[PDB]
Amino acid sequence: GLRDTRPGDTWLADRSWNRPGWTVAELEAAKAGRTISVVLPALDEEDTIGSVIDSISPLVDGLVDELIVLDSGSTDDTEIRAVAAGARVVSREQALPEVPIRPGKGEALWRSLAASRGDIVVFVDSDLINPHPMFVPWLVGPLLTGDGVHLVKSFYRRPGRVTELVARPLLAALRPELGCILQPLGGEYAATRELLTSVPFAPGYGVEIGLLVDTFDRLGLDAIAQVNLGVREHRNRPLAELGAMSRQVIATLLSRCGIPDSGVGLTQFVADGPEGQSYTQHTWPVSLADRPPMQAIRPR
Amino acid sequence: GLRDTRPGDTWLADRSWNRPGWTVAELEAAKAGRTISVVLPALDEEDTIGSVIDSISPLVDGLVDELIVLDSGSTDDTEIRAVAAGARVVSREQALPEVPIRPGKGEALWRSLAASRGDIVVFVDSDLINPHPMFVPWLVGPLLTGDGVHLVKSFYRRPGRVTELVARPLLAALRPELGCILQPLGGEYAATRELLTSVPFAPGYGVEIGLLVDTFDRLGLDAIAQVNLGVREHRNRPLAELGAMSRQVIATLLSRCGIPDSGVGLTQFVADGPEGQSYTQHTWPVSLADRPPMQAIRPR
Repeated sequence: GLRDTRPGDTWLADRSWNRPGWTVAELEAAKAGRTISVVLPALDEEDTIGSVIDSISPLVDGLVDELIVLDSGSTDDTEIRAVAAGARVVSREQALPEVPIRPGKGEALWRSLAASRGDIVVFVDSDLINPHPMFVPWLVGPLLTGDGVHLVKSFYRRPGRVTELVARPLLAALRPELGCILQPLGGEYAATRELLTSVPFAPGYGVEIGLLVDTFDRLGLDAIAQVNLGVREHRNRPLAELGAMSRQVIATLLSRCGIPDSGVGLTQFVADGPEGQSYTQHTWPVSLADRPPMQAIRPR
Repeated sequence: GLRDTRPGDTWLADRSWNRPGWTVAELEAAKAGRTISVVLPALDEEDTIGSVIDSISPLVDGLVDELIVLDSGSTDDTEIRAVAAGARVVSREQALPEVPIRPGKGEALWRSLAASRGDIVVFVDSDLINPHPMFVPWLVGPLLTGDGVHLVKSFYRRPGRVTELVARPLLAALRPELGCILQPLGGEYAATRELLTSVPFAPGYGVEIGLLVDTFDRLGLDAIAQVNLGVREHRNRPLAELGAMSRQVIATLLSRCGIPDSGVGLTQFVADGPEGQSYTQHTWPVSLADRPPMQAIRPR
């Protein structure tokens, strides 16, 4: 099982595994009228985004029906670079003009539901480095092989601190059946539109874990598969942000578990100097505000 | 306040500060009949323990009435090295022979209450490197200057991952008034015996945060002071243990907050190789079992 795993392998809930034998052509044939959107959330990702798009471009009008970059207020060259590589770029405003924007990653993913039309939506972060072209096929695989899977999470080898110290231990504590999930915070995952538009979306960095727990709570572990992506490189998230990320993962998880979170942000005390003679006090915002199911806003 | 702080400085709850002007002699005079124990919990600390003891030895029979190493089942030379440096060594068994031993740090600190007699107890970890001789005087300071302080936590400049990503964000969420606590997990702190023997002790790595929250819940923030220790070096805790530590901090904190923790330990999935072709599954134990107030077991 986890003693012999090759990129593409699928772990189902009942501890059973599957090693896919389809070609991308064969996968495309298995769509059976269903459509697939790929969504790349992006915020100031000009160095890496073209490369990510390039790894997926070759599928467009084949396995992948549409490829969308959801631009979350970039001020660098993210937009023009994405267009040049052949992706459709949609801003937060364009995705859903009739709702004011809130900050954070979750907002962008939620808005991408309104911008996309695929019966299946695959999310891929636009800060991946050298992403394997099979990422998307591997993620859609368990969805097209009809066995009641609605959400496909990925796992991978880092060529993790908030995952290993915050998300996974808090899941053991509060949703222990989800202890089998190797990468609960991972930005590479696929789900059915029917699932995605039926659940609230957590704000900021709470989005991935929010979706995992909501899916589990509503459909059980059987609706969730995990796919080995193998080695996955990406850009380093800055170390300063990790406390804020942890705080938001906690807020989201507590809220899903029915535990009142204070809504008070993390105050970090940053030493001004090596002697620890003064500290700068930096309070990061945290949000308890989900977005409602997209079916409540822009229903199909 | 935190804009100009020198080792020794005390932050009280009402955001007020104090810069101590006493000599160690003057502090000793202020004891007014009260006694002071220093307790060094130790587990396989033969390289560092003599040095720690040496930093405190000069106070014994003066400010410090007794210095005890609580040996938690060392199999290296911790015991003989501590004796050679002039500390009294007490095993878990010797401290409280009539109660079976449970594993973990909290057990050792709890048992040290039975082994010690001081009206004030100061805890100092035996894996400090080059600890400043004033650590103990600085920690006892706010206790001897009678203003309703019962627990003195320290803060310091690291010359932190579970503190910064787990303990402090979870405190913001569940006990936001404790957001002002810079180092909630720190092993250097002092408290009155009346407090220490009146509260349950959390197991394993939950002990420090358990005491902080119990004190806050019972006596409010006014009973808690923080003292700047300045730069504090210690030995690196191995990286593999951090998930288990986080899991226990979570269990302890949830339990104090009235939230049912599943009691399921963290399962870590450790890649066997760089390709992520197999994973080793390692499940760390977690405990939900406090020890009762020592007053219920070996009352004074």
